[PDB]
Amino acid sequence: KLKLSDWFNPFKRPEVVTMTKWKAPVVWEGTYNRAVLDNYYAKQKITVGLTVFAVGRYIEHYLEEFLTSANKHFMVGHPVIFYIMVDDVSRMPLIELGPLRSFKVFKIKPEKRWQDISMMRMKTIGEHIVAHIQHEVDFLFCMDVDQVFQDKFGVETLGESVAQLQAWWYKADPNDFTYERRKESAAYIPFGEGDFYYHAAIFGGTPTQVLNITQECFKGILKDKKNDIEAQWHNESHLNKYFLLNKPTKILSPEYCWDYHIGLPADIKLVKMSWQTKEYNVVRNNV
Amino acid sequence: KLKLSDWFNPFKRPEVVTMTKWKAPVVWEGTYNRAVLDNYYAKQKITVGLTVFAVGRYIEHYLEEFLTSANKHFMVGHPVIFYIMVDDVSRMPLIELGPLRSFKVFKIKPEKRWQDISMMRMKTIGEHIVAHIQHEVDFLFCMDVDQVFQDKFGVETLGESVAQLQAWWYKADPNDFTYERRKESAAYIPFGEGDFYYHAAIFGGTPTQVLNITQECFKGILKDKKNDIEAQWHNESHLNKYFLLNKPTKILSPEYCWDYHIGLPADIKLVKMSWQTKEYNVVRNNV
Ligand SMILES: CC(=O)N[C@@H]1[C@@H](O)[C@H](O[C@@H]2O[C@H](CO)[C@H](O)[C@H](O)[C@H]2O)[C@@H](CO)O[C@H]1O
Ligand SMILES: CC(=O)N[C@@H]1[C@@H](O)[C@H](O[C@@H]2O[C@H](CO)[C@H](O)[C@H](O)[C@H]2O)[C@@H](CO)O[C@H]1O
Ligand SMILES: O=c1ccn([C@@H]2O[C@H](COP(=O)(O)OP(=O)(O)O)[C@@H](O)[C@H]2O)c(=O)[nH]1
Ligand SMILES: O=c1ccn([C@@H]2O[C@H](COP(=O)(O)OP(=O)(O)O)[C@@H](O)[C@H]2O)c(=O)[nH]1
Ligand SMILES: [Mn+2]
Ligand SMILES: [Mn+2]
Repeated sequence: KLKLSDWFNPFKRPEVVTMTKWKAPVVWEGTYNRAVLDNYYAKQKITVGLTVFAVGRYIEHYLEEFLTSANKHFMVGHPVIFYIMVDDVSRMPLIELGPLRSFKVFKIKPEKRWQDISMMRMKTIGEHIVAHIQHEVDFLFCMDVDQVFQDKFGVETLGESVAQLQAWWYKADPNDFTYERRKESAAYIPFGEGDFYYHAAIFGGTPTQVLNITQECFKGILKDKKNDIEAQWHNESHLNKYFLLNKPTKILSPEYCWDYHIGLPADIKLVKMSWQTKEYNVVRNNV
Repeated sequence: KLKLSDWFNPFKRPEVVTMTKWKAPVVWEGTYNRAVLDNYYAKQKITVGLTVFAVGRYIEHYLEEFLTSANKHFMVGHPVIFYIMVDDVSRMPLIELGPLRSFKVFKIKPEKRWQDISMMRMKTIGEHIVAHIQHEVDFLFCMDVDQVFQDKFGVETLGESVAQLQAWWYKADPNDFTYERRKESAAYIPFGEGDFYYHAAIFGGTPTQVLNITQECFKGILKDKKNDIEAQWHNESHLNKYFLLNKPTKILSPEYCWDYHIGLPADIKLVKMSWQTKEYNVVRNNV
């Protein structure tokens, strides 16, 4: 049986938060023993899934860069399936995949508002988990397309439910977090509450956990609609409320999703994934 | 450990050849216990590969029908990877895949002669086995594109080296077989020799065996080129020579690759795959 101490050493990064009050690890560069985990998971013969949505001009701007870097860096040494959700398969970029990568593509309906395109992902991911993903993989990650893998993103990131620290807020106090603060929203988090500010651009877990994450978020999204309210940061608002009520068993450091517009401070030792520069004028078709 | 008698009962089909003189089974409808094999192989967590080439007009004519039918019928209930080799990846038709199916596509060089397009597959298959396929699957089939799955083609077909009985010749006397009969060819088989006439449209096995099948065949092809000779039926002449020397551990009946131009006689109880009708005038550009 795998124990935390087998692979995780918090003392290697004493200058950062490495453990939660519910005893979940926060995975920083230097703290993980990947060789130990690679072996353990190889014996279990795991497969890892990754979902990514590209609707509209997100395809031309981000899909190729995301997939090319994911092929190179994501869960290397283990079978991986990329689940690619696009509104137009004819614009799908043509890329060669390396050993232990395969893919499958689904044509989805494009929603009118980008806000709904972004939020409907929660419904769609859940449907695919029930239909097929639960039968195909042991762990799943669900990611935004507007980012690029920069270095190895491996088995150290795997857990039951996995959350990402948003790069701009990891050192901030909870009362400074851009949580949804309107009590009328299902995503509401009161001042005086909250552990961390999680980024919606990366989350994961077992198919069971990810289905619950996505079902609960989508229920909140739908309730808000009935109450004529839309959460400030959409999925992220709902995701943060979810991870407040149901604590993640693993958190990833901002090294796993870093914004270079911040610069590069001392705490960030080796970037695994970086944000693409925002291009809303082009890639979005409404305010 | 799996035994032949666990899943194979020759006495269900007494009117046809069910065993070879080297004690390999000839798999006919009614002889196999798929439920037993499905459970055995699921406990082993096997993955099955399938290679398919479509170069030139073979893409528009055959590829979509091949893949749609393969998704539906090939190794159902087990993870499958379709390996798709095309000269024009933009012409590759995209279909939705069901549970436990995924794929990956490779752009290949189109050879000038259709004879070399066909024969080069041996070299190309071998390269992919070494590069990735050996790490990805437990068993591999290699198939022509100009055919379509008609019913379940499952784990009853798996084995170390697997050969297909050519539908027109299965009852024929070996000295009527269209073996290469010129002693100058590497594919030469004399009169007085031969067990069966195997079809080049389907062959399989473990990546180790398939590599040896394809390397040996390609060496014969290249030797012939140095001697200014081309084997009468190309890959198939060489494949027949190979299986004479290195006997298949499993043979599939003509039910697994049936030509409806023959009609449907009593022996063919359930067709798993049918030949597409020959359209050489349109799909081939030389000789
Ligand atoms: C300190 C500060 O305000 N920094 C902001 C970033 O928060 C902002 O990133 C956006 O953050 C929201 C949640 O607040 C959400 O995660 C968005 O996806 C993300 O883009 C950034 C945008 O460029 O600007 C900084 O000034
Ligand atoms: C008995 C007889 O002559 N049958 C032929 C078939 O052999 C022939 O099929 C072709 O056979 C060659 C090997 O001889 C090779 O396998 C080809 O791939 C295959 O198409 C068929 C052609 O339609 O005609 C029959 O008459
Ligand atoms: O019109 C859209 C809007 C969003 N998305 C998907 O939803 C994700 C989240 O949207 P976005 O990245 O724009 O939100 P942000 O991170 O910028 O806040 C994107 O990465 C895309 O995968 C999309 O495909 N088309
Ligand atoms: O011009 C060609 C010739 C052949 N092939 C591939 O090679 C296989 C063997 O050729 P073919 O089926 O025409 O041989 P046959 O079975 O008719 O004798 C085909 O099924 C294709 O997969 C191809 O893609 N383009
Ligand atoms: Mn994003
Ligand atoms: Mn053929």
